[PDB]
Amino acid sequence: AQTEQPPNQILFLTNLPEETNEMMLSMLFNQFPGFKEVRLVPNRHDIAFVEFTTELQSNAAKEALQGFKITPTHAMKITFAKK
Repeated sequence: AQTEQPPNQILFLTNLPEETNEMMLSMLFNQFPGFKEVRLVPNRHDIAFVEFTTELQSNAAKEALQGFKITPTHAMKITFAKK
């Protein structure tokens, strides 16, 4: 199961579209000035990871995009990943 934590510069994401692509999440999260990268799971697509310069900026992106419909039936869940 996914878990929340104190802020971290890496996020773990769930309930994504069955057709999610790295470029979609990059375009969504690159709106924030601390985004760096994404890592999809190309055998499921419904989960992914995202990476940032600092924990406060991934936190800002998390609060900004938790619940965001990537498509009408796929509200993005977001959690902090762990290192």
